[PDB]
Formats: sequence, structure tokens, C-alpha cells
Amino acid sequence: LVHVASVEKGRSYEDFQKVYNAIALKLREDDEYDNYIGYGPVLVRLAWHTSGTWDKHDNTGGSYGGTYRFKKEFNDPSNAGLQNGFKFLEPIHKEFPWISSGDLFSLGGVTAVQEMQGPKIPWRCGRVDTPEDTTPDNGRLPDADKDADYVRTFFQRLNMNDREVVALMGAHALGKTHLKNSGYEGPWGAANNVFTNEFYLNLLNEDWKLEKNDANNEQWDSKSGYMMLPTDYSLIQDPKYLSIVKEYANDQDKFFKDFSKAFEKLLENGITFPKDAPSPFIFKTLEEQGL
Ligand code: HEM
Ligand SMILES: [F-]
Repeated sequence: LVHVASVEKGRSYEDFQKVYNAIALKLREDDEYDNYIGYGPVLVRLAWHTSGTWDKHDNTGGSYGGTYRFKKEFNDPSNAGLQNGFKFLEPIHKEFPWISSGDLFSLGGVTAVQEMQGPKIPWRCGRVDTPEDTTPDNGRLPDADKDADYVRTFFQRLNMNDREVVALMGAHALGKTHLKNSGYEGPWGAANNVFTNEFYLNLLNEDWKLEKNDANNEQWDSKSGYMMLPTDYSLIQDPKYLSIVKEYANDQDKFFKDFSKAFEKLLENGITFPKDAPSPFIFKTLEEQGL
């Protein structure tokens, strides 16, 4: 199967800029959510979980179809907590009903990263809604208590290499883990809603102890109050991952650049862009538009 991108009929850059804007403003205005973290991180996760189902071998899942809107995907245990992101975006969808679900879901992540001072993430449009029968089964998203060979292996199915994996992981600077959702509890860092390389810095410069949490899973905790999933901690256990973690903890700049490529790619996996499609869009932030 091939998924051809198909621009929403007669729409162009500034149409999408308006949708960025709406999302970016609600982000600004509902800022009490999760004890002041806001919606940015949960939108980033939604963007990733809606693309992260892709299977490179047969082209199933992925961001195209917006399948997250159907009961099966929406209630995947791996998706617990994301309801809040969909619930944020539902009113934005009603105001721009002409946008595909795939475009909304993925644009949400791109907006959230920029609005949190991350790099610009070129974004392309033309995900087309597909029917309920195209929804991938549960279980394509990664288990948290696994190791480096598990993470490398898992991410091969997304066509991501070592660099992309580590870059994309740095997204764990945003938000926290929530016991009721995933069986883990605690943020990865302090600058909870600002996109930085704090993730690689905390990985390397904290003294972690392995511990049981109240759900009876183990996680690596620091005296500072931070945590790391075993998959997170695996990135310093693997010598080839360690090297790239060092690079990013060192050069926020090279990380932003790499994350930007990986995210767009992640968000576009599975999609065939016809030869005469529009170039990727780069959207202005609220601050660039004087807010
Ligand atoms: C081995 C790969 C990964 C694993 C095992 C993993 C696992 C998890 C878990 C258990 C949570 C906490 C969920 C909760 O309790 O609310 C989480 C949060 C999060 N993940 Fe990942 N994740 C992975 C990769 C990624 C990627 C590739 C991205 C995006 C590029 C990402 C972005 C986020 C964000 C932004 C949050 C926090 C959401 C919030 O605070 O509500 N993660 N992840
Ligand atoms: F995640």
C-alpha cells in the first residue's frame, strides 16, 4: 500500500499558519494543566504515538490515516494519558474542520515544540483520513522496561538510526511520567516545558539509583527528584548510544538540528509526497507574530 499526500482542497501555507496559531494560543492559555506544565508535552507525545505505529515492512500504521480517532487505537494501554491531548485538539478541529486528523495530530507536536522554544520543524500537509478498518492493532509502541538492543531493534521498524533514536529521545526533557498512566512517576528534569538538551545533561551528570516505584516497576531515580525509564538509562549503557548522548549534552545546537530532522521524518514516515507537492512549511511562533 501507498499513501499519497493530498492537500486539503484549496488550502495553503497561511491556512495552516492559522491552525498553528490556534493551537499555540490554547497552549498559551490553558497553562494550569498538569500542575502548570501545560499541554505542550502531551501534544508532543500524541504526535509521536500517532506516527509511531508505522511498520516500514508493510506500510501499515503511521501518521497518514489519523486512526487514533477510533476506539481501538484511542484505548491502547500504551496511549493512556493521550485523551487529554485529543481533548485539547477537538475544539481546534471543530474550528477548522477541513484539516485531516493526521495533519492535526502531527501539527500539534510541531506547534508544541516550537512554542516551547525548540527548533523550527518543517511540516508538510496532506495526511488523509482512512476508515476504521485501517487502524493498527495495539502494541506497536515501545515497552519502557527494556534495554538498548530492544530500543535499537524497535526503532529499526521506524527506519531510524542510532542518531535519530538518541535525538528523538531527547524529547524526554518535556513533561514527566505519571503513575496512573504508564506505571512510572517523576519528570526527567526541571525545565519541564522548555525544549532543551536537559535530558542528555541529566543522564550523564546525575547519580541514579535503581528503585521500585509504587506500581512495582523499577526506574532510575536521582537525589534531585528526576527519573529515567530503563530505556532512557539504556542510552548510557550502550557505548554507541553514550557517544551520541555526549555530543548532545555538549551541543544543544547540533541536537536541535538532528531532532528537527528526525521528528519531521518520524511525522512523515509512510507518506508518498507527489512530485508537485508544496515544500515543507516553516511556521512563525506566537512570539514572532508579536505575542
Ligand atoms: C524507547 C522509546 C520511548 C519510550 C519507552 C517512552 C515511554 C514513555 C513513558 C512511559 C512516558 C510517560 C507516559 C505517562 O505516564 O504519561 C513517556 C512520556 C513522554 N514521551 Fe516517551 N517514550 C519513548 C520515546 C519517545 C519519543 C520518540 C518521543 C517524541 C519524540 C517521546 C516523547 C514523550 C513526551 C513529550 C512525554 C511526556 C508526556 C507528558 O508529560 O504528558 N517519547 N514516554
Ligand atoms: F512516549
